[PDB]
Parts: sequence; structure tokens; C-alpha cells
Amino acid sequence: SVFHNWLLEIACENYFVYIKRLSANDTGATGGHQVGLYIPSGIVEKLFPSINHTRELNPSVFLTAHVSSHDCPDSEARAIYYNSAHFGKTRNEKRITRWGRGSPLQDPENTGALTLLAFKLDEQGGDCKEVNIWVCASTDEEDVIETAIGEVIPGALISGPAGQILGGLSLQQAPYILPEDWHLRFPSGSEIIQYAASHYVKNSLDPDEQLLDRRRVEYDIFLLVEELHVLDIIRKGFGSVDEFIALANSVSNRRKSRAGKSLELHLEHLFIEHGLRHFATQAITEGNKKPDFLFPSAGAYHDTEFPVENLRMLAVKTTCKDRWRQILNEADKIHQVHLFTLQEGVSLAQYREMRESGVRLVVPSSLHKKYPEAVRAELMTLGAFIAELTGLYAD
Amino acid sequence: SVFHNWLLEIACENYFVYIKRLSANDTGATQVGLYIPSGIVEKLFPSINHTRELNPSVFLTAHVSSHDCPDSEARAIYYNSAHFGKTRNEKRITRWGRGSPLQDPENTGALTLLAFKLDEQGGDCKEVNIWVCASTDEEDVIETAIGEVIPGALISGPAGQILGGLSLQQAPVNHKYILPEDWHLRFPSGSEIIQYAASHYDPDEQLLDRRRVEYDIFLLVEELHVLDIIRKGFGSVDEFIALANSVSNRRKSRAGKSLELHLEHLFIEHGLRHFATQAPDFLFPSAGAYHPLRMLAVKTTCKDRWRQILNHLFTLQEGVSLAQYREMRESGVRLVVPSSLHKKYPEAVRAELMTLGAFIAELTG
Repeated sequence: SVFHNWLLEIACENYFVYIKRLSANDTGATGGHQVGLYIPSGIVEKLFPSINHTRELNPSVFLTAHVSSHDCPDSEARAIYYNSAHFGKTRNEKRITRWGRGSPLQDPENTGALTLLAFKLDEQGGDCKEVNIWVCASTDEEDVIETAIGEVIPGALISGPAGQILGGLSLQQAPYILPEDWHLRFPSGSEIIQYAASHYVKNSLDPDEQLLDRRRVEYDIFLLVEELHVLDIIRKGFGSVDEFIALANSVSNRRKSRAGKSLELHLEHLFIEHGLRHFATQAITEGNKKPDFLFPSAGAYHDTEFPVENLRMLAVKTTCKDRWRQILNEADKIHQVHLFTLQEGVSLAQYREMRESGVRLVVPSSLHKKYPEAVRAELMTLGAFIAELTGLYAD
Repeated sequence: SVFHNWLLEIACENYFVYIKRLSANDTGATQVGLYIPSGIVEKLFPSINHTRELNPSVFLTAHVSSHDCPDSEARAIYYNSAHFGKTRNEKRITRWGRGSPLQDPENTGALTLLAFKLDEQGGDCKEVNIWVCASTDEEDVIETAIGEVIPGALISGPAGQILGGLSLQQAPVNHKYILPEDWHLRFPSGSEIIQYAASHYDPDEQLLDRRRVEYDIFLLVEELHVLDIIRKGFGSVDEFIALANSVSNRRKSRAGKSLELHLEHLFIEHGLRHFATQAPDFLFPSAGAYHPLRMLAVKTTCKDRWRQILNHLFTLQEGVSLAQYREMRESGVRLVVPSSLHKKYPEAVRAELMTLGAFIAELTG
């Protein structure tokens, strides 16, 4: 239980933690020369203040990178500010690179992996000189941390003091007219989603774009609805510490449960809204598998008269890394299965494994740029997947 | 993956959860079934709490989720004796079925959770979801969330209040302790609390006694620091959250070097002076005698985490099956368990255990 102990160590020491899932580009999976692990600009001024300027092209500094997740020698990694936008070119991003040969952070097969970089604050206002990292090597490890703090979505850039980041509940509340009744009752996930779609996006008739915009709106109104209801109880206080913790746990489970059901609820709504009215979500196939989405219906799937080559299923895996093979056993009849994912890319080798198993990836349009070229070319946008189905069942 | 999703499923579906580590008696390594406070069973099956007849009972479906076993039918029975000439008056659950993870002596010391599905109307529980951790990897998942589960500890209540990521506890605060005045403003370190407990309020009884004093002091200190704030209320979600996370993290950290410290004091105090806590948590007679010896490792829970030591073993586990011990008797593992705990081990390994006293006595010299 090394990871567990590592988490306990970090959570109570002076560390500034940054959590993210490795993108195809982070690992060099998108090909070419390694550019490094992306770091949020809003974190550079705190950790590497000396490279946060445009006086010279590509300023950088070194820091010792200790990897606790894999048996790797410590190395002098390089935090760097790709500055060329201020020197006649185009770059404008900060990254940490040169992890050393064989390092998990430079391994394309770790694309999609949940990674935690615990930076040691410099007691002098200077640049951070050491980072302790953990690249989750399996789903078992990821379950350890995500069970407590929640699942980390691809693209998420989480950072803050270790204690608050690893505590269980996530801080941060910044960004509407909520219906009267929401001030009295706590709306369901579907209700929030139907309100987000029906009341705020509408600036895009494209499914891929609608999904991303509505996901952003859902996040904000849930936060507002949550704030209303929680602020009320919270203001009255509690009789004991454990009545206090019990509520925190209640609040935490609600967020986790809703975060987990969100994506599938949005897709269900979009399929309906775009004319694709032929599909089952609570549909059993063989034994007790039940794929996330089955087209055109549970009935047609079990129908001896209905053509098999016209059946389709769509498994939804926010993060598909090591969480996709369990889909090949969900529909005996369907040999070409579709997988919807929000992952910021997959390696060529990962994709080859998928291709060989008859898996076809459906990815939100704007996320395609995150995939290696060879893989990108075979991706399906959400809009195209909907179109393909909205034709096969035209009758 | 499945456990990860199971936990969230249970947390949000009207369940009552009961968590504890399986003792030797719960498993049978010494088949009645896991111990469950009669009080809890009584609330879970209110229809059996009568004396209209002897040992009245009801069946409930036992679904095993941690393993692939078929839905057996267990029963909640109110042992009524006392009201029929004898002396039994306690509600229990039995017949978990044979071949069930709960009735497997090899799962001794394993963390287990029982999720009883509740009826919002008020009727008897008719279903119980079972999860017996089959690896430390699974135990890490749940313990990272609720905190380390000490052998003998019992955790239960609404699943959505227990699970979720923050560490809840159920013991009441003991205000009978007089503490240093600065501790109201400065939270003392674990060691500071243990040293205090070792200087104020057979070592076999002491360790386990300072162990409880330390826990009470920590809880009292915690109350002095946050109760008043908590009673006042919060002005924002994030202030509530920031304190919840901090309160919880400090709790989860407590179960770090508690045992390796309480023992240390009990040694210096009982002759055993010079020793080493690093070259290996312990060493006898000293680090110098390492350049022919006794190396004692400490593990609150022994199951699946002793092998690394092979390159004496003090534990607080409520028993170890016959087979489990064999593998340990070999390799070179000599157990050390507090007297009050031997009665927990198999009616065979018991007489082979070396109490904390018998250990201190021997090493002395």
C-alpha cells in the first residue's frame, strides 16, 4: 500500500499539489520530440517565478524530480517557458521536461494516467527545487485516490495546498436565475442538465459543441444550487464534530454521484434532441451486461428478424485508459463497438489494441486535436456518430 | 474498479453500513457468524423483537459483491430464551451460508462491509450487500476514505455519512482530562500526545490503556480547537469545506506512528534501554550489535503485510486462522500479542503466543 502511505505523507506536509491526467502530448505520444508536461500558467508564478518573463527566449530552471510511483533514479527536470510568441514565433506555454530516460512521465503508454506532482514550496520565495511525483500505474491505484477526492476528468488541472486537494472535498467557487422551486427543493441531475441545455447554451446547434458548453453550464448551476441548500444548514452550525463531518460526507457523495452520471445524461439528451429516438440505456443483452447505449432498441437487438450488422452500442468511458476491454463482452451480436471518451488522446499502441478489438472511438470534435495524427484520422465526432445512426434507423 | 463503483452506489442508495475487520470467531477459525451488535440487528429487523414465541426470526437475502457467490438466504433471529425459562436475550444474524467469504477462515483479519438496504417505510431489512476485501489494494481504497480500521473497531451508520472521503468516528469525548494550557491554541503532535499519555494518565494492560488515553486526548484536543467554530456555523461553503478536509486529514494521520511510539515508552520504562529505530522500526540489543539479536516489527493488522519484514512481529489483530499462522511460524515470524487478545486466536495458536510481558522479560538481558 505504497500509494496510500504516499498520499498520507503528502496530505500533511508542506506540499503544493498538482493533479492531472497525462495527455498524449504530455507523454510525447503525439510523436516527435518530447516537449514536456504542461503546467498551468496560474501556477508558474508561485513555483517558478524566475522563468515567468519574456526578457529572453525560453527561460528555464532546474529542480530535482523524485518519482515515488516507479523505480526511477532522481533526475534534474527542467521547468521551461516556451516563449517564442514574444520572439517572432508562436509558443506561449510553460512545461516541465527532461525527466530522464525511461521515466514514466516520458512513456507514451502512460497516456491517460492520473498523475500527481507534489511540489515542495521554497522557503525563501524562490523557485521550487524539488517535486515528488506519482504516476498511477494502474486502475487499482487510481481507485485509491479517486474514491476519496472524486474521479479526475481528462483536461482537469487541479492544484492547491496538499491538504485541501487530497482532503476529500474540493474547494473553489466563483461562477444565473434559478427557478423559484430550486430555492426549496434540490433538483435532480437531469433537471439541472435539461435547464442548462434548454436555458443557456443555444449558441451552437452542433452536438459536440453543445455537450462541452452544457457541461460547463451544468457545473456552474449545480454549484449555485448546491450553495443555496448547503449554506442554509451550514449557517446554523452543528452540535458535534461528527455531525459536521457527516454532512460533509453527505455533500461529497452527492457531488460524486452527480459527476458520475453527468456525461451519460448529457448524451441521452443530445441523442433525443437530435432526432435519434431509437435507443435503450437500461437494456440487457446477454446474461446481465447492459451496455450504456444500445441502438436502435432492446427489442431490435433480441429480434431474430432484425439485421445484426445494423445494431450498435455506445459505451461511455470519460477516461478509457485501462477501462475499455470490459466493453467487448457487453453485446455478443455487435462486433463493431463504439466507445465515447473525453480523454485527451491515446497512444498509437493503445489505439492499435482498441482497433484490433473492433473498437471505434467517438470523441468530442474539439478533443480530436489532442490525439496523435494517425489516430485522429479515424476518430468520429459526436455529430457524425449521431448522423450515422440517424439513417440506419431512418425506417 | 468494481469496489470503487460499489462504494459510491452504497453511499447514495438508502443503506445502513457496518464495517469491521473479521475476527477469528466471525470467520470460524476458532459456524455462528460475524459479530454484529444486537442493538443494530434489533433496529434492522423490528418485527422479530417480541416474545409471542421462542427464537422468532425472518429471512433476508444476502448478496455477496466482493466475490462471485450466489444469493444465499441468511436469517435474523431473536434468541428469546430469557422469556422462556432460560437466559438468552439478544438479536443476531446467522446462516450466512457455508462457502461464503464471511465463513472462510482465510479471510481472517480482512476488512469487511455489510450494506443493509433500508426500508423508508419502516419494515424489516430484506437485503444485505456484502463486501469482504480480498486484498490490501481493496482495503487501501476504503481506508484512504474513512481512515484506518483498527482490529476490533466497529463503524456503522447511514452509508452516505460514513462513506464520502472524510473520516468519521463515533466515540464520545471524555472531558475528564486536564491538559497543558497551550494545547488549546497549539495542536500537539502525535508523539507529544503519546508522551503525555505515557507520563500521566504487565505492560500488556498499559499499552492498550495508554492507547485509549491517547485517542481520548486527541478527540478532546480536537473539540477544544473546532467545536465552538462548528457550533457557531459557517458563512460560506468553502469555509465549511476547508475545515472538514483539515479535521479529516488530521484524523487519518493519527494512525501513523502511534504503536511504534507507545511501545518505545513501555520499553525505556521497563529496563530495555538502548535500541534502534533505524539503521526497520525496531532492533535489539542495539544498532551497534549489527557490525548472532532480536528484530521486532509492528503491524496493527497483520494479514497480508508481514512478509516484507523478512528482509518478532507485534500485532493487535483479533486472531489469525490456523493456516495463516503456519506460513508465519515458518520464514521466522514470532508473534507478540497483548494478553487480553490471546483469547481471540485459535484454540491452538493461543498457547504459542508471546505476550508483551514475556517479550520484555526475555529481551531483558
